Amino acid sequence: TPYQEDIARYWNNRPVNLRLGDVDGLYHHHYGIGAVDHAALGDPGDGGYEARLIAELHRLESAQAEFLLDHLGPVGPGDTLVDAGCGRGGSMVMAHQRFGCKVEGVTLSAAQAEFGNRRARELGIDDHVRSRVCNMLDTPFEKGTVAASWNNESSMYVDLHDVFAEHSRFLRVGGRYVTVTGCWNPRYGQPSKWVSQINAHFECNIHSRREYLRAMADNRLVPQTVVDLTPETLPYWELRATSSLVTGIEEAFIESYRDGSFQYVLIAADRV
Amino acid sequence: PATPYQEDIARYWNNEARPVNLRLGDVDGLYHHHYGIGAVDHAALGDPGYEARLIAELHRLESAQAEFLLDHLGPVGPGDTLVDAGCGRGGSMVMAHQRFGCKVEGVTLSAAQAEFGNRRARELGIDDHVRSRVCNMLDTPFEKGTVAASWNNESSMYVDLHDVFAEHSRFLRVGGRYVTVTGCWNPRYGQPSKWVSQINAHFECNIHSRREYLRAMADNRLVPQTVVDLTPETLPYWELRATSSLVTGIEEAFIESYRDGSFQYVLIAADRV
Amino acid sequence: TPYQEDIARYWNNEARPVNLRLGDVDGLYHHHYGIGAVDHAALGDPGDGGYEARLIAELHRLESAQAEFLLDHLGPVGPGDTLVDAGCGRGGSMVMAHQRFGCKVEGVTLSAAQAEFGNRRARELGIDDHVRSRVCNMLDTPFEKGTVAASWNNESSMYVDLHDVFAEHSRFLRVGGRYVTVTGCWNPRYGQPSKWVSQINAHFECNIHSRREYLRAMADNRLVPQTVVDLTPETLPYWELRATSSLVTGIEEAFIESYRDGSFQYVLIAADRV
Amino acid sequence: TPYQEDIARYWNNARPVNLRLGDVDGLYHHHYGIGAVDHAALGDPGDGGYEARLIAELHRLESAQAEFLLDHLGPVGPGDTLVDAGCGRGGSMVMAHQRFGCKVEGVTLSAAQAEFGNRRARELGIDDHVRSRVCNMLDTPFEKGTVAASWNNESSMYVDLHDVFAEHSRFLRVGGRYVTVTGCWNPRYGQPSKWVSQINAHFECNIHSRREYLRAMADNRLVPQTVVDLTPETLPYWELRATSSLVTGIEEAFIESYRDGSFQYVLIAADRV
Amino acid sequence: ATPYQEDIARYWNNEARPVNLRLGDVDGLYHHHYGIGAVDHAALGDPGDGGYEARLIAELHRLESAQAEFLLDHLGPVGPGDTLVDAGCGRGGSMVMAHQRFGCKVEGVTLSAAQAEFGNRRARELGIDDHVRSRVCNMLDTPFEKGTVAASWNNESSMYVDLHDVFAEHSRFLRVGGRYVTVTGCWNPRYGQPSKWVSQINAHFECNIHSRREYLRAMADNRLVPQTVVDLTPETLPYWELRATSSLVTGIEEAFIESYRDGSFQYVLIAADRV
Amino acid sequence: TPYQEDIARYWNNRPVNLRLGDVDGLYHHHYGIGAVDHAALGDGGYEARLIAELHRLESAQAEFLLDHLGPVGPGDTLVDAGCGRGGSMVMAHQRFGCKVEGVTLSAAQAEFGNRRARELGIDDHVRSRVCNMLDTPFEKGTVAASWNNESSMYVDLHDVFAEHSRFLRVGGRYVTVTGCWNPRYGQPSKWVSQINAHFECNIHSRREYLRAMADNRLVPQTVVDLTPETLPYWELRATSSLVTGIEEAFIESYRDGSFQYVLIAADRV
Ligand SMILES: Nc1ncnc2c1ncn2[C@@H]1O[C@H](C[C@@H](N)CC[C@H](N)C(=O)O)[C@@H](O)[C@H]1O
Ligand SMILES: Nc1ncnc2c1ncn2[C@@H]1O[C@H](C[C@@H](N)CC[C@H](N)C(=O)O)[C@@H](O)[C@H]1O
Ligand SMILES: Nc1ncnc2c1ncn2[C@@H]1O[C@H](C[C@@H](N)CC[C@H](N)C(=O)O)[C@@H](O)[C@H]1O
Ligand SMILES: Nc1ncnc2c1ncn2[C@@H]1O[C@H](C[C@@H](N)CC[C@H](N)C(=O)O)[C@@H](O)[C@H]1O
Ligand SMILES: Nc1ncnc2c1ncn2[C@@H]1O[C@H](C[C@@H](N)CC[C@H](N)C(=O)O)[C@@H](O)[C@H]1O
Ligand SMILES: Nc1ncnc2c1ncn2[C@@H]1O[C@H](C[C@@H](N)CC[C@H](N)C(=O)O)[C@@H](O)[C@H]1O
Ligand SMILES: CC(C)=CCC/C(C)=C/COP(=O)(O)OP(=O)(O)O
Ligand SMILES: CC(C)=CCC/C(C)=C/COP(=O)(O)OP(=O)(O)O
Ligand SMILES: CC(C)=CCC/C(C)=C/COP(=O)(O)OP(=O)(O)O
Ligand SMILES: CC(C)=CCC/C(C)=C/COP(=O)(O)OP(=O)(O)O
Ligand SMILES: CC(C)=CCC/C(C)=C/COP(=O)(O)OP(=O)(O)O
Ligand SMILES: CC(C)=CCC/C(C)=C\COP(=O)(O)OP(=O)(O)O
Ligand SMILES: [Mg+2]
Ligand SMILES: [Mg+2]
Ligand SMILES: [Mg+2]
Ligand SMILES: [Mg+2]
Ligand SMILES: [Mg+2]
Ligand SMILES: [Mg+2]
Repeated sequence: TPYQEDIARYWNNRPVNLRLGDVDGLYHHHYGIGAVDHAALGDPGDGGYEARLIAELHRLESAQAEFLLDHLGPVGPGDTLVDAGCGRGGSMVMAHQRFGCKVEGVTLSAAQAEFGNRRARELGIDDHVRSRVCNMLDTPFEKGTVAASWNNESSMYVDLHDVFAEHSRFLRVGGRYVTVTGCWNPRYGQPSKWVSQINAHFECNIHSRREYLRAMADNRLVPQTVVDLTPETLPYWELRATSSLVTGIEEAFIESYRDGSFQYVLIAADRV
Repeated sequence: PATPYQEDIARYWNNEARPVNLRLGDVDGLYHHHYGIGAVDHAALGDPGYEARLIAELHRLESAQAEFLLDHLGPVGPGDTLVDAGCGRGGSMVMAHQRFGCKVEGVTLSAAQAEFGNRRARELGIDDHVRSRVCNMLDTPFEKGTVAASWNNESSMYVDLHDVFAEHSRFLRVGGRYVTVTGCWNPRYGQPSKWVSQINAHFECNIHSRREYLRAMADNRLVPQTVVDLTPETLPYWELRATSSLVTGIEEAFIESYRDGSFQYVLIAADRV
Repeated sequence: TPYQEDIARYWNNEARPVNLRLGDVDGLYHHHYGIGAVDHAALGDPGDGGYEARLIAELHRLESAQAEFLLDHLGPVGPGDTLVDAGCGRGGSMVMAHQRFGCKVEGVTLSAAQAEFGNRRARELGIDDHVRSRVCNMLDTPFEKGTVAASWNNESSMYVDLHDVFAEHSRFLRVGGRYVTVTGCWNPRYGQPSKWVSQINAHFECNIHSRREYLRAMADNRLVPQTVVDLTPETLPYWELRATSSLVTGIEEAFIESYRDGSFQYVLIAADRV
Repeated sequence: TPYQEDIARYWNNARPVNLRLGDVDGLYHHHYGIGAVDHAALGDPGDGGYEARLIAELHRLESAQAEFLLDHLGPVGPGDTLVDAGCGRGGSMVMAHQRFGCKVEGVTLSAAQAEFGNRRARELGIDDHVRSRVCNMLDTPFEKGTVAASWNNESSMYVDLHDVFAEHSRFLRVGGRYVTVTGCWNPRYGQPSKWVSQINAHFECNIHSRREYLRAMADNRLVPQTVVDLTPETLPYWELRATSSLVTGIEEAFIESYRDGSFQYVLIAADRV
Repeated sequence: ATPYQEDIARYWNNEARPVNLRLGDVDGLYHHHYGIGAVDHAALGDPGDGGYEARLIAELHRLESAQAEFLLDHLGPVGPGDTLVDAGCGRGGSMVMAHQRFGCKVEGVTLSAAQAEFGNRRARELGIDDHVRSRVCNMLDTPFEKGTVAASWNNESSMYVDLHDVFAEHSRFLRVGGRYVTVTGCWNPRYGQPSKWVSQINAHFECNIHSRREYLRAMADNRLVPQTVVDLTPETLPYWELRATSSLVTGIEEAFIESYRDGSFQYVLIAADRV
Repeated sequence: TPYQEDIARYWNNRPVNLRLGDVDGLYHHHYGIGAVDHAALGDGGYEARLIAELHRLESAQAEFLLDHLGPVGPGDTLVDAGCGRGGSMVMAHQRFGCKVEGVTLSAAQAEFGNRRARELGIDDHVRSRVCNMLDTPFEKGTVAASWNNESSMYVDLHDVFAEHSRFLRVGGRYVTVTGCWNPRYGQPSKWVSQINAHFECNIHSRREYLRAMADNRLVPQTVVDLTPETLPYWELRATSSLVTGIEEAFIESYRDGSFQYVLIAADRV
């Protein structure tokens, strides 16, 4: 909990995030994947370059969010979805618009919760999409009532075994769990300074790919897909590294992705 | 002669050389005892109006997946050593060497397949790099952490997952890479469907669930880097083979099980942590 | 579930004479096999018209014999105790159990047909208020924690995951309670499942486990075996006799042969809920 | 080891209730018996040679269980090797050899018992097949999977179950057979009753629960083939011994604990998978 | 429910040993453990006095209340709103001290209906019966709700149950971040196996002593991370040697003293956090 | 291994360390415990006296560690996982007169250790060598006692304890002084993460230490929190000029209890 408060007294308090959500209305708090489109990007000497760069970055960010939903498997309007650490509800809205089902979000930031519902009412879907302040480790959802859940870059803030144990609980048998995250590669040995820098920067705790796989195995979660998206997210960062929205953590990511001490992966497992 | 089962599973491959695996291995010289992946080039194939071209197409797909497997062995130099658990006739071994120019140690229960492999190995003039030998993949002679990469290309249904991965984990160097292409019944389905059981009775093997594969690896310091379902890629191969005359009579079991999702063809590449 | 949905359809139909014509002479319809020597006396000679009629009786006797043998390992059980039958079939064992202990006997099966058949026959005996079968997955039963005095799996554990099934029994089973199971498992001493075993799996569309899995699964679920006996020699007679009858289903060989070379074995395990 | 040290003390030190029985067959056993008592040929207290007949009866029952144990070692030829963890004076070892004519390696902590065993072994002219040696059953010199069958006849209460079974599992050949006759407190009872604790304090040992035995075996690739409770078979032995004059003063603890079911005498025969 | 406990309950439903009651009278606090800390021989003047034995009982009781106090020192911060649990509370000696020191709720649990009533009886006298309460119940299956207990402990009562099951329970009703403490005697795994001395103690109290190894592993398997692990053998030795010369002797003094000497048995204290 | 190269580099490549080693002759790469000799310290050559005080505290904890190695004769062998420059190794030998095998990833530290070892004329008893503490050459159960003095944050707990448990004799003694984030706090606080990024290491939770030992036949005999004892050391070092810039992270984390300095001595069961 003492750490939980650290996270709450954090997210309840950037440009590189809001200005992008300002274009679509979809506010994301994760990273992008995909080939940069230097077509619509234009050159650095145009009256509205930075404006086009923000659009490109946001596109990539919405791109991975969409990519995540592709692994939630078949899901009808009667099913319920859970978003552990939903942020401002960006992914939640997309999910609903795409499946027209119930989407329950959960976050530690009362600010993010309200922001999500606020934006939810505007779209007139507040009765299907709802964010609430709650710890993803102890959620109110009943056993096996959720068709699919996921963690889009929010698993570095909690204990893997405990979090997957929860998902496994409220997740229906045969249900689908997905997660996009950054984990230090066990093949490298131990967390490199780069990774530690990212932890100190976001005040989180990155896990190894080994922990992710073992944690899932110990919680009746059998991976159906395990793909390394590092090559897909590299473009996003290198582009963001040249912008002015830079937060100062770009190097840590780019470098760690380069030497392979850190990796961006996606895992979709079944609730067996 | 480890166990009574491995006596039958050994006598099997020692006394069984079907046309569907030889006639194909003939076109190249590389003999394969597994299945293929990828789309079918019907253009260059033509219609049944041919059989010689069909064998080439089937063989292409089979060599295609073998190549696909090697793509997941990661970087490997001429100084590294590779192990092939249940190498069969050495098809994959030859390709591996030609592609990396390193040592390739194969291991099989069939003395026939072993000799066949080395025989063909001498012809290519690589017998001093590529070598097959009669031995149980569960108790191999390779020393601890001396192997750069190993794999199981459709041969893990003949042994206990924990024991086999435990062995690989042993002789495999820290940071090494392990890969495996296999067919496992989907735990999402519940239990092995009749189709799967039919395949077991046909090949006298024991197919595992995707759950066992993942847990077994986790219990043996094997962290999966890639886990892809190749069912959609292998379907074409079977449907085509189903129309040929090389048919062995197990085509239906595969096609059907792949269809209803009770059985799946997957590829897993994990690191030796 | 997709798999279980398959076993439901399988049994909803069935109607094998080798199974009904035997439970007719008693009302105790069993869907398992039998142990014990053969009473060739009451058997007689094949050159008789009522021979087949006597063969069915003999086979049924052996089948009811093992069912009785199973109950012998449930330990002391009074009229106030509750018993569970994972995969009860038509209720053959359930009726015997009640008649023998006069207690509650809750059965559970995937076949709605078998369920109704069981209750139907249950009302005839006038015990429907003590013996009841219901359509439900033995892996997720409605019985409350530690309220069951004893439960068992009479040839039905090949249709589910051992850890999950024993975990359930361990749940609703009272501390100190007794669990029993009669099943066929491939002997790990042999190495791997022989073709014979695989043939049996494909035939019944099931999934036989190794004796190793049974023991480990129980150990991981607070189930300590009190008795572990190999009944292969006791069930052999049953099969060899059935192999000569006309009720033959075509899987007789697989069993006989696998039992012979020791790749497959018929065992009974009775463990305590620690 | 400090424990083993003083467990060796005990053993380097001759109960009449032990030697006097073994002096009738040359079969020096150090355990208890099973089987119903033959009152007829036993005798009536109203006679002189009664006690002499009682010793014979008790010894018979003790050799009876030893024989019963060997019945669970499965097939074993003259070429096979057997191990006796905590062999005592070699009683069971001699019987084993005479019955299978194979190598029988014994191991004990008591140098006295070792020499006694070999001494008696030379007399029978089998010292080149049957041999006892001072060594800890937890760290034996036998090579991996070279033993056809091993066992613990009332000697597992002196060591850690996981470690001891781990050892047996090591030197035991795959498919080999392990057997053990012992007394363990029934987990069904809850915890060790005073009776059991009294037995521990008496023999300076550490009785385990039936739960530990089963779990320990499962964790060491030992799958039980047979698990039978011999309490009813050993009761007669004790009740008879309770009336004799060889009484050591621990008879009650056993009889009572067997009665209330807090303690049980069981036999377990498992395969080395 | 269960043969064994069925006994333990019967066992304690008799008790009445003077080496317990005469020592609990001097103060009003009725303990059922042993003491720690050096002995004040000076306070035990002219052995040839009608008051020596009276002073010896006071000294022994002091040492016994001393360790009880020492245990509470490891319960960490605890306010009047928190709830504490005493697995195998005995007559409530430690419970009363705990409350007087923290003024919070103290739930005790024992198998002896006699000890339970005695505890509440004495609890009403102090006028704290609405905060301190003992009840007949198995510490392995307690009625307390999940994570509602701020701190719990086992003061020499863990030898009567299965470590994994008991710690699993504590871990259940114990709040996340909560504190668990336990003072007990366990045979040192460094010695090998339970020496006769230990077995004698088991047969004497009809219990089942565990190894320090089981304690540590059992806790690790139940989300209980030890913050402190101290061997109090040297601190409890004085208590026994003194008690060995008294007339309250129960006949188990030697087993303890000797086992503590050769190191086959040890008196330890463990304070872990509920992670 | 790739990570090992990083750490190797780190060490092959400070004054606050060697300066203090100049006085006694012992070179420690850890920290100190115990109260400060506030009086006899100062308020001209103040800095010279401050270095002596800091070094005293550092040698103090090193000594404190050896106190938990239990009885050890001249015939016994000791292992120092991540020995650094051999400071603790020398003290150990001078105190027990036995064999002291050290192991480090830095060839520089290894040679420095042996160099200094020859000067004291004990090179035939005390020896440092370049090797990974996870895969040491020592034979099974031949070591009487081993330890990790602030070096366990550079390796996997299960693997490292598994090794110690291997070469360590049954009944042997293992000790370790380290900093671990308190699981009671929840997760690693920024302070801890800052320390990781600073030393390029990976701090573990007290939970991992205890579980890892339990899984490797290592039963803790003593578990004491030395945070209050090491606080003085840091606050004093925070005012000196040897400051490396990581002082705050430590002091603060120790304060809010998100990070703790503990000592664990377990037996090889
Ligand atoms: N323990 C926790 N319980 C619930 N939510 C948390 C917890 N820790 C962090 N979070 C939230 O997880 C989210 C992580 C963010 N990167 C947002 C992820 C979100 N999927 C998005 O795409 O925006 C933030 O809202 C954090 O506040
Ligand atoms: N237990 C075993 N140990 C070693 N080899 C085995 C074992 N079981 C089966 N095999 C061999 O593994 C191979 C399985 C075949 N499907 C061939 C696979 C081979 N990788 C190929 O693609 O040609 C055959 O050579 C089997 O004889
Ligand atoms: N998952 C399941 N849940 C409930 N019942 C099942 C399940 N799987 C199989 N069964 C039933 O288990 C029974 C197995 C049969 N051999 C009957 C066993 C029964 N004890 C008897 O001897 O009559 C059948 O009724 C199956 O339908
Ligand atoms: N750690 C040990 N290693 C080897 N033997 C032991 C050990 N501890 C006890 N023993 C022996 O275990 C034996 C137990 C006796 N009851 C003899 C058993 C023997 N199987 C018999 O049938 O007589 C004694 O000879 C002990 O010396
Ligand atoms: N299974 C059990 N469940 C609950 N309490 C038990 C159980 N077994 C023993 N006890 C209690 O353990 C207690 C141990 C006694 N030494 C009292 C300890 C108590 N902390 C005291 O200081 O008095 C006894 O009061 C027993 O009643
Ligand atoms: N894999 C490794 N094998 C051996 N040593 C290592 C390894 N990783 C890190 N280290 C050592 O970790 C040590 C950390 C130092 N603080 C040790 C100081 C030492 N305990 C002393 O007080 O002198 C460095 O000296 C490294 O040499
Ligand atoms: C997909 C699965 C589960 C494969 C198991 C391994 C196996 C029996 C290979 C045989 O291939 P083959 O090429 O030697 O024989 P076939 O003639 O059938 O191609
Ligand atoms: C140990 C093994 C292999 C058990 C098989 C369990 C099973 C499916 C029994 C059905 O018997 P049944 O009596 O209903 O059908 P049949 O009489 O035709 O065999
Ligand atoms: C748990 C069990 C059965 C322990 C028995 C230990 C034992 C055999 C002790 C002495 O040998 P002995 O039994 O030959 O001597 P005695 O018959 O005089 O007790
Ligand atoms: C240290 C160990 C193993 C204790 C277990 C036995 C126990 C609960 C003693 C305390 O009770 P008590 O104080 O009433 O007993 P006694 O009358 O001997 O003081
Ligand atoms: C969690 C903790 C405390 C880990 C220890 C990290 C470490 C190597 C400290 C000593 O460094 P050093 O002595 O080489 O340099 P410094 O002068 O900073 O102590
Ligand atoms: C993948 C990892 C380790 C994430 C940890 C940080 C986090 C939860 C979000 C970062 O994106 P953001 O949009 O919320 O913040 P920013 O884009 O400003 O970095
Ligand atoms: Mg962003
Ligand atoms: Mg082929
Ligand atoms: Mg039938
Ligand atoms: Mg005797
Ligand atoms: Mg007392
Ligand atoms: Mg320093």
